[PDB]
Amino acid sequence: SVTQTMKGLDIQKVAGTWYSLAMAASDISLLDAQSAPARVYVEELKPTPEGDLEILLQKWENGECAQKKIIAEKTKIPAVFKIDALNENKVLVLDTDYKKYLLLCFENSAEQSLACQCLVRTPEVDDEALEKFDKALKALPMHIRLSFNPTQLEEQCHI
Amino acid sequence: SVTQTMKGLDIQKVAGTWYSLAMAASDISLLDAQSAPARVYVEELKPTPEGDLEILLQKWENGECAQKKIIAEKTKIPAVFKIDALNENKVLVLDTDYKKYLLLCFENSAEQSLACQCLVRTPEVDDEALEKFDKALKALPMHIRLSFNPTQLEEQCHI
Ligand SMILES: CN(C)CCCN1c2ccccc2Sc2ccc(Cl)cc21
Ligand SMILES: CN(C)CCCN1c2ccccc2Sc2ccc(Cl)cc21
Repeated sequence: SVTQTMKGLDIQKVAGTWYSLAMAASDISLLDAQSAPARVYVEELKPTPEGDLEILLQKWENGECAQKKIIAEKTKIPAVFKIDALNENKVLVLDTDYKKYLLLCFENSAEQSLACQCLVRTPEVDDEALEKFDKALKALPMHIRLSFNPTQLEEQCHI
Repeated sequence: SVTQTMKGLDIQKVAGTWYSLAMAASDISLLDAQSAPARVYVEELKPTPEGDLEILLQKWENGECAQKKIIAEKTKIPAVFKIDALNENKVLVLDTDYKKYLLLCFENSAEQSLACQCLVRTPEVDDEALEKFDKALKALPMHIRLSFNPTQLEEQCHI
């Protein structure tokens, strides 16, 4: 369970282009296949004026790379947003420098499905951002991790 | 490319029961699906009197958990065995204490497919054996890692 958040977060400053450089999850089944439920590739983060967080992403669904937009609503905690659905889902922002890397996790309640990503601003392998990611995950019950190469990061659905 | 071998290896002492507690590989495609080519679950290591290494394992193939045996022949290097096939495949033993953990890698030539496992003697999560595994992998170009839980380790094909 995630007890690492970004103190002092300014969300407006996370807007723009992102790349899902690596991903990790609590169960193998969340990331194993091409259409696994947590295999989501972030494209853009779009904070709303009201301080909500629109997420633009790609997902492989029935043989193809589909585009999706979801909205995570603000909460009392600056680093935590809620996607109301069949479940209470939370987006947690763990850490960021705004200009290079952002670590975030998604979690529901059930047991608890948890997936986290290291997002970066450019199609480049950032070893320092990846160290910070592994550091964060040491405290979490993860059983699968994937990372993409720069070629893949320029393809839809990282193919 | 693997430049970590077990100095002083006595193979005869690796015989018996093993469990594939974690696995890592150079390409996502080698481990991603249930029937991915490197998704192999070790059952037993059986050194031959002549110093070859028989490997008993399970593999999910066309909807089912199949049993297989393969033979890796000795070489001039005690820690390196060869499986002659369509490719020159090597089994490399990186480290072991014989009684708890064994790290090993499999590699071919092409680019180079590489997969490594942390094997343990019991259906138990060995954090020290897993630290040694991550340490070993730091030097290798891995892009997917999986680890199993004790329930899974007692099921065929870790289902
Ligand atoms: C789009 N939908 C298939 C998944 C949305 C919810 N979602 C999520 C929620 C709870 C646990 C794990 C995940 S994976 C994930 C990765 C990226 C994003 Cl942006 C959202 C999620
Ligand atoms: C049985 N066959 C599907 C795979 C045999 C060769 N094999 C292998 C070789 C070169 C690169 C990667 C691998 S994965 C693997 C994992 C365990 C074992 Cl024991 C062997 C292998």
